[PDB]
Amino acid sequence: GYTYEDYKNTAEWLLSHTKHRPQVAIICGSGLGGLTDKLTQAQIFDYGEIPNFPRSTVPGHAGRLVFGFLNGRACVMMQGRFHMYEGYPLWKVTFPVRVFHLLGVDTLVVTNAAGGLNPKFEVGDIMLIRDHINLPGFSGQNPLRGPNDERFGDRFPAMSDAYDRTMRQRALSTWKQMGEQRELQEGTYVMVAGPSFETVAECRVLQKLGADAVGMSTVPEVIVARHCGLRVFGFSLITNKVIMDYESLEKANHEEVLAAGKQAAQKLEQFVSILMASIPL
Amino acid sequence: GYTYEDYKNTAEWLLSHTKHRPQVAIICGSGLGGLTDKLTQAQIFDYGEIPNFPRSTVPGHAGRLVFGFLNGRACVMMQGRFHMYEGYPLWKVTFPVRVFHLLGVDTLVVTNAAGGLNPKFEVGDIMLIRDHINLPGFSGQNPLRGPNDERFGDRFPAMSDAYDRTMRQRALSTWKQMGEQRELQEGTYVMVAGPSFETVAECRVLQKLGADAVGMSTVPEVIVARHCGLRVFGFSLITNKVIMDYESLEKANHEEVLAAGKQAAQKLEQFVSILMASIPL
Amino acid sequence: GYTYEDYKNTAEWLLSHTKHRPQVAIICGSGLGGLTDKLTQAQIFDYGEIPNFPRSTVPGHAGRLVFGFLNGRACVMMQGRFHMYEGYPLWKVTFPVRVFHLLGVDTLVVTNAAGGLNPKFEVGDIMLIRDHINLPGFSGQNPLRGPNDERFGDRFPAMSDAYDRTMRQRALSTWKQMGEQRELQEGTYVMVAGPSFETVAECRVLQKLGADAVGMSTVPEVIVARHCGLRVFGFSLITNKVIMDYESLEKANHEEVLAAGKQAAQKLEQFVSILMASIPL
Ligand SMILES: O=c1[nH]cnc2c(Sc3cccc(Oc4c(F)c(F)c(F)c(F)c4F)c3/C=C/P(=O)(O)O)c[nH]c12
Ligand SMILES: O=c1[nH]cnc2c(Sc3cccc(Oc4c(F)c(F)c(F)c(F)c4F)c3/C=C/P(=O)(O)O)c[nH]c12
Ligand SMILES: O=c1[nH]cnc2c(Sc3cccc(Oc4c(F)c(F)c(F)c(F)c4F)c3/C=C/P(=O)(O)O)c[nH]c12
Ligand code: NA
Ligand code: NA
Ligand code: NA
Repeated sequence: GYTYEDYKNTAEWLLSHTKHRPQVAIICGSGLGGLTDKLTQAQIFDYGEIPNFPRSTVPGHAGRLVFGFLNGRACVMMQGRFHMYEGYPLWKVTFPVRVFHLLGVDTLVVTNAAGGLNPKFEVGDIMLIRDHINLPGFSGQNPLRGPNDERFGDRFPAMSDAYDRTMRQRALSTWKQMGEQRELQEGTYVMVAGPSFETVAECRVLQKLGADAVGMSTVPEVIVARHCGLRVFGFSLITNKVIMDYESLEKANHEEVLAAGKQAAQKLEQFVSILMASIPL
Repeated sequence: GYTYEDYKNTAEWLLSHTKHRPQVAIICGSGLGGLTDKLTQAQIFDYGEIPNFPRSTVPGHAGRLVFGFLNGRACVMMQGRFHMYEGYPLWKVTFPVRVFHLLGVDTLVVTNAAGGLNPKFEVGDIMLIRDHINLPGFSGQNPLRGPNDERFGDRFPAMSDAYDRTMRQRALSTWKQMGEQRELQEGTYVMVAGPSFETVAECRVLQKLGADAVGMSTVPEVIVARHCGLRVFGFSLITNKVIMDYESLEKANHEEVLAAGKQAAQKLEQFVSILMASIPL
Repeated sequence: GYTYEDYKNTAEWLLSHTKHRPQVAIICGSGLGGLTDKLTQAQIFDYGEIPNFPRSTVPGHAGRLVFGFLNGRACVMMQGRFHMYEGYPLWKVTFPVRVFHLLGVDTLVVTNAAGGLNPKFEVGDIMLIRDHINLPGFSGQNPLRGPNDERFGDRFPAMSDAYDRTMRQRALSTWKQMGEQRELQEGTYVMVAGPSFETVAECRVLQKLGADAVGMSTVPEVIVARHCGLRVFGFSLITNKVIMDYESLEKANHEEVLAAGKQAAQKLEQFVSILMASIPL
């Protein structure tokens, strides 16, 4: 739906309107977006102001790019992200990631909320993403579907190495270098489209396929980032333990997700700020 | 594709054209639709007569709403239902369920044919639906995809409690209260899009994911029903045992499905009639 | 997107423009398409020249039908095939198969490249397709989706018998009747949409579902072939072993796929030429 010149046009317009030249793109998950308050020399653009940039549908909170410095790194932050369940085609969801590349961004940090499928996980845990299962991708919902532009990347990119080995180590280390009672989790994120929450039978399916966490975002952005050669790091805030048996009378709800998001707020701003120092130049 | 005012407009037109005020919506599976003959004060509307109502594609049998009384309950019955495989988007397939809600319907009974994946199941068995696996949903084929209307329900409804506990018990009981040689089955229904029948490798996949029965309907209607707060009960007529090995020279066919449907006809009209008395007011 | 008269119009135009009356359709996988050089009385049509025929997107190699004789059989060969990942809807991908039927073709041979999921498989192996797993099909990406035309086939065709028993035997035999050090493999092909290569977690999923090989084609053509009653035989050239662990520093690439394709070239031209003699009349 976008031409190469649409991305270039959007990129140049952003370059013309900020002296900020970002290196790291950060995509904040639902209610982990207070992290814009830690930026310095913060310059804000509402999505509506940016050519070709999809406008958000959520009336409560309209999204924005915030350019700034986080702990030494020249950052662009996406507050309010796009999801399949809102009805965006994946070429709109992942439109920002290609703009970031053309701004000169070389690293993407992606964060999300997720339900715990791994029994060991607890509400409030952070799981680093070692790998993903792209269920939409298997069926044709891949953001690379359509003509490939060699200026962005190959027709057939690999994803076996999607989540940077170096950054995962340098994040386990960084987590030791704090006084955290609870250990830092690591695992496979499965993307489902949503927006409804899984049945018990569905949760059992996702456990058997070997997923540790389930969410409704991230994987499309990761594929497009890797397609054009960005280094990728990400993690999940476990907001809830997915109901895996028919005895329980507890039900997943977005209130849970927000609540866990407010509790983990300070911890996450800290973790992501310190991590900037571990990203090369 | 529909606005809130399209559903309201359709609802009011139906209210203006019948004195019937239904409480229970019943969606009859392929050849379980003789059950309209058990209604009293039956008033029939062809889909074509009803504003905004998708017309059926099947030339042989065009669908209709029948309003009437079944065993004390004010019912609306859907004879002829929509399937993904016919090329309807899921917002058309599940358009009726939202109209039912606005008519004042508070309960949905959904019935379907299905192939047996559980080896214990036999042709002619009835399986109550305890749970579903929404394979289309994982990939983006969820009827809630798009802008959410708070007047219908939440952005992120749970489905872990989709199939009413009370009604499943009150249906096992009701089945005892008859002279049935064969025991009443209970299990997970997996929706696939069809319209072609599964390979042996596919059948093995669906067994490993933990499905008991496989069909091509129902799950989208259930999600939209739950989204706007209807109580949901359903079951499958097992029409065939899915070929699970390469030795067999038997092939699934729609003739099997119809045939099993004619045999189970009297049993199903009876079962669903008696069940009306167990639905609250 | 096509009417019955579009296929008939394309068929008749091909009949009007060649005296060749083909019996066997062959769809050549990526770089197994030198096999057009073994035809005799070869008559070539570029896709662009053929009414209603999708034009290829690949600038390097534009596709063509080659009518000719291979080892006694009146053949039509498709060099350059369509894939979901290029953005074709499945009714375009499988448009040729319906034209073949109306030309009088009664047999389809389909070949593809694939990644090895079965640990026993080695780069350069040939796997006969006993069965498939249609992951896109489960979610709604089935080329039969939409109104069914009884002139092509049934609304609800079976696929449990998709890959001809007789031809698989007559191909194992044919392989003995050569001096091949390496044994001929047999297994389940899983179709995924691509075009990106699987993660380790994804590879593990496809192993657990019981797939031996993974590719991005073939299954839609097979379904439409069976729908209109063609006999179907096919195999995969194993071009690579899918990365199934996080230790490895090897990554799948399309260069691997091409390379394996050049090595297996002579072996495959031979195998498919000899197989013609085993196809009835
Ligand atoms: O058990 C589970 N199954 C499947 N998925 C999940 C998720 S993810 C998720 C679920 C519901 C709402 C969510 O977020 C919003 C929001 F997007 C809203 F717009 C909103 F208004 C809100 F209140 C939310 F909670 C998110 C986050 C989305 P992210 O962008 O971080 O990937 C958490 N738990 C589960
Ligand atoms: O092994 C199996 N695999 C996968 N699916 C199944 C089903 S479901 C199904 C399969 C073929 C035709 C069917 O029904 C029609 C019809 F819809 C027709 F229009 C028609 F003309 C006819 F003859 C049928 F049998 C249905 C019912 C559909 P329902 O609405 O009850 O959910 C039964 N067995 C299997
Ligand atoms: O581990 C794996 N995972 C998933 N899939 C595979 C495949 S299939 C495949 C992967 C990449 C490119 C491919 O082929 C082209 C091409 F289609 C091109 F257009 C091209 F230019 C080229 F260089 C190729 F290699 C094909 C063949 C396609 P076929 O039509 O034979 O089914 C091989 N290995 C794996
Ligand atoms: Na351009
Ligand atoms: Na309106
Ligand atoms: Na016509």
